[PDB]
Amino acid sequence: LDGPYQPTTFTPPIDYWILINSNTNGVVYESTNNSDFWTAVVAIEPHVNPVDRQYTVFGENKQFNVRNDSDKWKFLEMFRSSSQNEFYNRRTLTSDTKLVGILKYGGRIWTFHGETPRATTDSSNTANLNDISIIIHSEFYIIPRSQESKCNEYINNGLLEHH
Amino acid sequence: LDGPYQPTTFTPPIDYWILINSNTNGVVYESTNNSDFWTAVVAIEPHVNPVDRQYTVFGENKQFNVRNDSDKWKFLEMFRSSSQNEFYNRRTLTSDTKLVGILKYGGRIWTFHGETPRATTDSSNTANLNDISIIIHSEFYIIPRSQESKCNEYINNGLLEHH
Amino acid sequence: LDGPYQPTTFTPPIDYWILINSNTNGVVYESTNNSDFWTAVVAIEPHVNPVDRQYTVFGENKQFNVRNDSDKWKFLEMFRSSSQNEFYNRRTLTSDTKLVGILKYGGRIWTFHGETPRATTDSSNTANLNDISIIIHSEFYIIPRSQESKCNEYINNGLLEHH
Amino acid sequence: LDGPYQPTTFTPPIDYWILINSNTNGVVYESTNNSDFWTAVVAIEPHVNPVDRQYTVFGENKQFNVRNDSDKWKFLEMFRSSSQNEFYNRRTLTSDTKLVGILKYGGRIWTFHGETPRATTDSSNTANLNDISIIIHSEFYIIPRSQESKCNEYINNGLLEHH
Amino acid sequence: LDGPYQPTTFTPPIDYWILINSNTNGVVYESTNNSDFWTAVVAIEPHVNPVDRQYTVFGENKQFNVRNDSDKWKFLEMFRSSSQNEFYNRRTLTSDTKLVGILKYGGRIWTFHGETPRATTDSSNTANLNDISIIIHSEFYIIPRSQESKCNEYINNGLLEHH
Amino acid sequence: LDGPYQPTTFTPPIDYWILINSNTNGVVYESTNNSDFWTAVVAIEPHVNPVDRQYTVFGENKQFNVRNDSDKWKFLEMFRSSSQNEFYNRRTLTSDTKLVGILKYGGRIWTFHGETPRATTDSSNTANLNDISIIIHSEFYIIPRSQESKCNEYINNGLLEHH
Ligand code: NA
Ligand code: NA
Ligand code: NA
Ligand code: NA
Ligand code: NA
Ligand code: NA
Repeated sequence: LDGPYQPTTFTPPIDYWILINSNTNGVVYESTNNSDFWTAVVAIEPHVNPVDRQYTVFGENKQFNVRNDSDKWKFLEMFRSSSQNEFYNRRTLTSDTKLVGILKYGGRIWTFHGETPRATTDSSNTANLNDISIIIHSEFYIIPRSQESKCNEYINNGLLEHH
Repeated sequence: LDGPYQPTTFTPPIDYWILINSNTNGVVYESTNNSDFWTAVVAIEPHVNPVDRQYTVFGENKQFNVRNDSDKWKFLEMFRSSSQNEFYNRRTLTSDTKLVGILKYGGRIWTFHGETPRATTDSSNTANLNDISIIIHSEFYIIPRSQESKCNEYINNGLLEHH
Repeated sequence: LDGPYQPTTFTPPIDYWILINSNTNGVVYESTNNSDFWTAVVAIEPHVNPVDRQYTVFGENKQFNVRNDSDKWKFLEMFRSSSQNEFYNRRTLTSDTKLVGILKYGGRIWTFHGETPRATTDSSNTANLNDISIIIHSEFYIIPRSQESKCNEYINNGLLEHH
Repeated sequence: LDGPYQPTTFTPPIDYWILINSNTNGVVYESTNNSDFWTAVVAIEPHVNPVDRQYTVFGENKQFNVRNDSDKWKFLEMFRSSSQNEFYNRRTLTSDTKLVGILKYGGRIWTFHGETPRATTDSSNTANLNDISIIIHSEFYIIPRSQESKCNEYINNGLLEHH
Repeated sequence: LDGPYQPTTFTPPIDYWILINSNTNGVVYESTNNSDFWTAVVAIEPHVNPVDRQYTVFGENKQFNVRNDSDKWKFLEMFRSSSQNEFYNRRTLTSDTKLVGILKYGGRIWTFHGETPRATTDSSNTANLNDISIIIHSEFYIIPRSQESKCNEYINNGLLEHH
Repeated sequence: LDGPYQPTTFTPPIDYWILINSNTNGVVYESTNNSDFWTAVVAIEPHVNPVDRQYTVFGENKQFNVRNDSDKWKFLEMFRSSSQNEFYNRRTLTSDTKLVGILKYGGRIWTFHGETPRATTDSSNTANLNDISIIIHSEFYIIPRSQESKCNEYINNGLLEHH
């Protein structure tokens, strides 16, 4: 397991899973290529009634209507396809492991969505995969896509050394 | 909030809470003055039947019989008063926040025990408080004892920026 | 306030102010996209008569005729629009706070110029804003453009927690 | 020049100057052996009328009456010889370089006091020099006492690579 | 000498030598622009008979037939010009200093090859030099190309402060 | 394997091997308790005729007559039992792996001496083992004494992931 690495801003390499360990109910990461892909993940603690919360994403101050009816944490993918388009909750990962993953591969961005321990992967298209950089607000790990089933196991069951 | 700080080994200052954010089911920290105080905390994931697990603590390979009948994580304080005495589970913090705290103050070591969100503080005596250093295996924070009620709130309810 | 961060080389995100705290009379930062924008800032201590000083900028050894008739520090923006064009002092920030700022936004690079506490912002055009990376030689901070008035206050009056 | 090093807590080695570069008007460092020596340095920006400001020092919340009638920064050594004794401004370094130095040597703690560029060294006695650790709140450097005249030059004239 | 810097992933600036100090017989670095340039260097310890070893490069699991008949270490440049083309050992640096260098300059990637202390530089062409980033698995240094003869001296004779 | 860790100054925990990877012909580490134990290791490159070289050790400027008639590196333990006693070459580790080890255990300091791949351990006595801190000038690792045979294998054969 490569990591843990402290919060930083960098352009992740293609074909590597970025496994982020969220530690608070704020902005988990900000990922964009500044042309056609903007994704910021906000973490919602369990049992949150519909509320407007303010988040700083991509240098802007945005308001999101968020909620969480579950016992688990919810990580909301806020997406827009242009700097002028409005953010919307495109995907959600409901998790008690607090692990979030993002991968650049095959001209697409891959993340985990659904509910642990049965979260699965999905893709978003982009015309500029190379320029996708990320601002990671928490500790994170780097896993080669050749070991994705290990990343899948971490996303759904958490980081465990003992069985 | 002072932090987060990456895992390290140092002698913590007196009158400051060390708030450690555990991220796996291994050794959370190792604290000793090498004279009359040894404490290592091991993290047990939820729903673990009685099992013998091996841990490396203070350079030695030790076997502990651990269990967890709860939905929450259990952080087991393994204590001995001399390098020849046997470790025993002195205290336990049952938590879903995965936050562990240790403080050097008033000639004593203070930690949090019980079950969140109602965990409380306890003390252990020592004749050498100054030589107590720690090996921290996870991200951690530093909180002055003047802000202990904030540390108490984090231990019991987790790190939250939004309300 | 995001920081402080140790000296590093990275591609700063768009819409964030990079606030750099200079600590010596050398190269403060080097910023280029390798196509049409090169800016290196050199710091001149107070009361420097006209003198030729040598600086390593973008891997090259360059000589600049610098001076400072003021009681304050002078941060000289040395700019060229191509790797073959000659550097020239395009802008100057005269400051006693030793804080320098650079922002990528709206297809332009923004910096602070003038004299504290009345320094203002200016822009430089570029056809490739995304590829602008920076080599920062000192501690620096990251401020969202939504909080630029706070960055303006720091540039002109320094970092103050107490009023 | 050894450094710069990011803020940390450690036990400095004997016979080395710790040269700290203050960056705000807060607590610069906290140094104690927990037996007979407590020193915390607070930084006062220029032109401050007599005012009560609150500082967190050694985990406690203390109020200090501070002032600065000068154009330069003032670094106030707040000292007490026991955890029950009251802090008092024992020494002051008036500086425009914002560099502060502390040295453990010959059974004593040495710092710089006076006004730059003519600041000189002074000593404080202690019965336990080995247990003196420090919480450094800013970037700092390490200089062997064999090169103290270089540390003296930095304290009084600042860090300069060019002449 | 700029460094040492801990292992990281970043886009190196043009006109700077990246001098990497290998510390094990694994992947030294991975460099690609994701369009027409892939180079991963694997380190072979002395006296290795022809053997198939597995390496994780660019997130993929690859098998390389490697050997080393020499008393010195061999650093094998495994290159491909497209994600579908097969890796092949394009160049080799036989060294007892364990120092490896890569430079982006003049639209080309430059490395050191041959046998120390007479290793020389070579170039590889690319249509996208700006997007070449690197995953460095060991401590590394940064040297301006204006001081390449110093980098040459390090590559061939090692890092020496004393003569 | 715990590490690598960047150069730092700290008090190593008892019962852990500190495995230091030397990268130049200078001071490898400085270890003392300031009462009865001083050890600084200097690295001598291969084929050095008898020469006086200057080293900064424990803040003092000292001259050592060093030599190396071997093809391998020599790491010289310069020891004194008091701040007034003269340094002398107490032990030497002749190595082509450039790995140096120091351990605090059983009231003694343990290091590796001899010639790789047959270097063995030795002990030095001290009345104050707890106050022994170290200034490490290179990357280093931490190995529990329960895994000393692994540390022995690294000291004598180097860090190898592949067989
Ligand atoms: Na979709
Ligand atoms: Na008890
Ligand atoms: Na202009
Ligand atoms: Na006095
Ligand atoms: Na060729
Ligand atoms: Na002996």
